[PDB]
Amino acid sequence: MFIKAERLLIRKFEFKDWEAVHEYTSDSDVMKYIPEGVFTEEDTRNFVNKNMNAKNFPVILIGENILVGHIVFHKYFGEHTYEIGWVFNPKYFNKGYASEAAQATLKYGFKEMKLHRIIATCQPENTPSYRVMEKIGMRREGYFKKCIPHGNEWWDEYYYAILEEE
Amino acid sequence: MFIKAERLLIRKFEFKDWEAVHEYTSDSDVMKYIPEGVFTEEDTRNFVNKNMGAKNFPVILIGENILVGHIVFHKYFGEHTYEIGWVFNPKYFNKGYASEAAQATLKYGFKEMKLHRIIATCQPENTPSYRVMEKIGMRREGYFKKCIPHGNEWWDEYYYAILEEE
Ligand SMILES: CC(C)(COP(=O)(O)OP(=O)(O)OC[C@H]1O[C@@H](n2cnc3c(N)ncnc32)[C@H](O)[C@@H]1OP(=O)(O)O)[C@@H](O)C(=O)NCCC(=O)NCCS
Repeated sequence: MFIKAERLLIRKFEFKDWEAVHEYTSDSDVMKYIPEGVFTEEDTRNFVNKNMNAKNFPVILIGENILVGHIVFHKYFGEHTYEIGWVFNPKYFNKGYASEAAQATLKYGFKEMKLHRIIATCQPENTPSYRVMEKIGMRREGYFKKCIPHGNEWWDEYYYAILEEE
Repeated sequence: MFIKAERLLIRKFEFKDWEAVHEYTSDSDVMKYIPEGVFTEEDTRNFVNKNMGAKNFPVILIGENILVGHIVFHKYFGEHTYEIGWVFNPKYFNKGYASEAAQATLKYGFKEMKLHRIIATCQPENTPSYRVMEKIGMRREGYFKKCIPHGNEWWDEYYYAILEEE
């Protein structure tokens, strides 16, 4: 997959990417909702290596050629419905890179891959996540209570969707 | 070669081109798949001087008058079969310049030089390179496993070709 957006591009991982990924995958605040939790350096290398059946795609600032996060994008229901997500370096929080990248991924999915539907989920506590989802045109279709086991707790989930027709 | 395309021209090197070439030949991301790896300033000067006679030809943006890369074009098998390649400045990637220049070179080779065949090679990992090959009409004819010695490592190679009839 290769997508060119306005300030950024989305491409497949290269091994050298791991260092920039580790800047945020080692961050307990960034990784708060990821079930695997924070990554060691070895974890981040294995993550990058596994995604070179790729489901995660780095987001690169064009010009500076700096890795600012990654897009999660994979089959969800048949081959017609995919799931999208993202993890970004909090350094760039105010720049709106997530919404740009996510929107460009929706465009690719619908226009180029001819998908029917794309979904995303997040915890109700993850305000920045569902705010991006809303900004790129996704609708909240579900609010599932105590549905996800996370350690010794059950977490809730908002479920968002967007159709190709939208 | 003097070749005019839509947005660019290809000509032979002048010595003062070396500084613009050095901008990318000193870049280790640019020269990752190039056997030499990164050039020193003396390496770039030597390269430009050697190709003033010529197997490498700068690509100049018309109007802006900016050297954005070079085309590799030289005899491969007798005088009837040539090899083509390309090395460009990352500031100008993903605008279609390499493909535009390489398309124009093929046309010159077949129409004006009356060549029979033109080939190109690259590593399978070098996605933009084989995408140029495909875009300009070349066919993948080979996939050679562990054939290229790079240090004490062995790389794979894709082999592409295009014929006069195509
Ligand atoms: C190969 C090179 C000359 C291409 O230059 P360029 O002007 O960006 O090439 P173009 O814009 O004409 O085409 C590049 C194609 O690759 C695609 N591309 C670029 N990066 C990509 C990536 N990481 N993954 C998938 N596709 C990619 C582009 O989308 C484009 O295809 P498209 O037009 O169908 O979308 C340039 O990347 C380069 O100089 N590389 C370093 C030197 C090198 O390795 N030379 C080749 C040795 S064989």
